[PDB]
Amino acid sequence: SGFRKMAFPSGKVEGCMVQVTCGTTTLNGLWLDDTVYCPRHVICTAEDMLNPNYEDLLIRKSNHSFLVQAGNVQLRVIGHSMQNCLLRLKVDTSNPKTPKYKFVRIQPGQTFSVLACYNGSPSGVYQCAMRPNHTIKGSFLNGSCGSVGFNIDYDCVSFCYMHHMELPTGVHAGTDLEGKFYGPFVDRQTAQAAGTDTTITLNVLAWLYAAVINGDRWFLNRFTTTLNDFNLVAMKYNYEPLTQDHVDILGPLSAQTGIAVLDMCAALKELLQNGMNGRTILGSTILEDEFTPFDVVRQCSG
Amino acid sequence: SGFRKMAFPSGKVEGCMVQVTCGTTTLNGLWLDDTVYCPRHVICLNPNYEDLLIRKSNHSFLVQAGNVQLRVIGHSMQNCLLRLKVDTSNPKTPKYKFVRIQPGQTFSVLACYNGSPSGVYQCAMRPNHTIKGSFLNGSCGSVGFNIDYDCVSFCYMHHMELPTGVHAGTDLEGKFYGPFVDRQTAQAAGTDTTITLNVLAWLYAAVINGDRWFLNRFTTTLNDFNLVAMKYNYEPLTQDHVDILGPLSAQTGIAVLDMCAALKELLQNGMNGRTILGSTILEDEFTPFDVVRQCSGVTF
Repeated sequence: SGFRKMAFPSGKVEGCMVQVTCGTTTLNGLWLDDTVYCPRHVICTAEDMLNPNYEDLLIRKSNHSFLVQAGNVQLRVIGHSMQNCLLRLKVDTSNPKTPKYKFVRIQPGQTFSVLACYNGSPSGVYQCAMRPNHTIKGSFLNGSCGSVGFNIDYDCVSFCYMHHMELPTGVHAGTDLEGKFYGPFVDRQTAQAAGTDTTITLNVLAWLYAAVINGDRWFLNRFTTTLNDFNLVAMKYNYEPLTQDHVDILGPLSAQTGIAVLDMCAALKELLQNGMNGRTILGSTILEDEFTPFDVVRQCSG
Repeated sequence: SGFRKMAFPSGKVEGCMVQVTCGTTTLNGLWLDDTVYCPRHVICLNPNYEDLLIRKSNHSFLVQAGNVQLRVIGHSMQNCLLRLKVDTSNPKTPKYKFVRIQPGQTFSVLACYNGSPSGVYQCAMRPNHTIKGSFLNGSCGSVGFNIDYDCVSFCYMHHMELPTGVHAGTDLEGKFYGPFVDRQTAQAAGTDTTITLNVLAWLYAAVINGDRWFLNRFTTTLNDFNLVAMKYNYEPLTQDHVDILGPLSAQTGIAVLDMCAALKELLQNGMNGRTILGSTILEDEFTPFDVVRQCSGVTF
C-alpha cells in the first residue's frame, strides 16, 4: 500500500558521472566505456553563447583543451567529435562501472529519473515527466548541465535525457543522448520560451486506477462516456486529447480493477466539472499527471 | 530553479542489499562488512522468537547477493533484527553509521524485493511514528537512510504494514519506532499531526527561491502561534524547533516568529488561488536540513 513519486535506484548512473572542463567552464559528463558525453556548450566563452558557431569554436580545440576528471583523477582525452548538441570525448581508459545501457528518445508524457549532479558528483535523485511541451519541471542550479535522465529495465539503463538549459519560466530543456533537443530549443541565449502545455490525461487516468487498486473509490460514479464526449469536456480544462491508443494502454489496469476505461473517463469528467470538494486522492488535493500506466503497474499491487 | 523532493543518490545502499530466505519466506537484508541484518520475522500471532530461533541452524538461512550465495557462519538476534554472520565481508561496504531518527525527520527509502532494488523515494517519520511509504509484499528489510559526504547513516528497516496502509519498522539496532511490535495484533497508527518545523523550513525554502508573497509586517508569540496552529492539527512548536530554524532565519533575515505570523495567516486565510514553490498545499516533508542541502547544492 502507499503511493509515492518513486525514482529508479541511481547507483548504475552514479558510477558513470564525471566532470568536464574547457577553459573556465565546468559541467557534468557521462562516461560509458571509453567515451565521455557532455553538452557541447562546455566549449563556449562568456559571449560565445550569444551566437555560437560550434563548428568554428570546436576546430580551435585539441584533445588536450579538455580536462575530464573522475573524482580527482584526470582521464586523458585521445579524441573528440560533435554529434548534434553533444560532444563525444574518447578517453584513454574505460569505465569498468559501465552498466548494460541503451540510448532512447522518449515521448512527451513519459517519465524518467534524473540524477542531479554538480562538478561530476551526485547531489540527488528525483522522478519527473517530460511535459507535452518537451520541457521538464526539474530542480537544477548553476552547474547541473550534463546531468542525465534515465529509466532502468532489469539491469539495463535506458538513458533518455541530458540537461542543457533553464528557460525564462524556470523549467528545463535538454537533449536525448544523440544530442537532439526535445522541443524547438537551441543551445544559445535567445528569446526562446516554453510552448503551451497540457495536462497528461493518460497519466491522470492511470493514477485514478492506482487509487482504486489501493482501495479508494470515492470519485467513481454510475455514468459512462464516449471518447468524443470525454474529450469535448477535458479539452476545456487544458487536458491533452485522449485517443483510442491511450484507452487501449489502460486495458491492464481496467481489467485489474473491473472499471471500464470509459467509466473511469466519466469519473474524471465529473472531477473536472465538480472539483474534488475538499477531498484527496492518494493523499493529493489535485489531479496528478506524472505517473504513466507503466509506473502505476510497477508500483501498485497486482 | 525548481524545488523537488529529492532522494539521496542510492548507489552506496544498493551495493548492500541482499535476499534472505528462510523456508518459504524471502525478504531483504543489509550486508555490511561480514554481517547481514534483517527483520527477525523472516523465521516466522504470538511468535516466540527466542524459541523459534533455537530451531534454526546457519544452513537454514539462504543469503544471496546478486547470483552469489553467501555462506552463513553465525546467527543471533538483536531486538527485532537477526544478525547473520557471513564468510565474506561486503566489498561494497560504504562508510556508515547507525542512527535513530526523531519524529518529523526525513530519510530516503530504497524499496527492494528479492534483494533487488526497485525504487527510491524520500519520506518523513510522521509524528505518530509511522511512515507513509510505498511497499508491497516482500519489501521487508528495505532500509531508510541519509548521507553526509561519504557516510551513509542508516536509520530505518522496514517490518510491517498497519491497517491504514502506513508503515512501521525499526532502527538498525532493531528497536521499533513507536509502540509497534513484530506480531499480528490490533495495533493501529494513532492520530497524526502536520510537522510544523518542516512546514516553516519549506516556507524559508520558498523565500530563498524568490517566492515570498505570503510574508507580512507582523509577528507572534510562540503561545499565540501554538494556540492557532494546534487548531489546524499542526504539531506544537517548541523553543527547540525555533532554534533548529536559526540558520534559515539568519540566511533570510526573517525571524522565526515573523515566519510563524505568515504561517498563521496562511492557515486562517488559505492561499487565495496562489501557489508556494508551485504547490497549492503546505508541504511538511522537507526538514530544515533538507532545505539547506537542496538550496546550497551539496553533493556526496
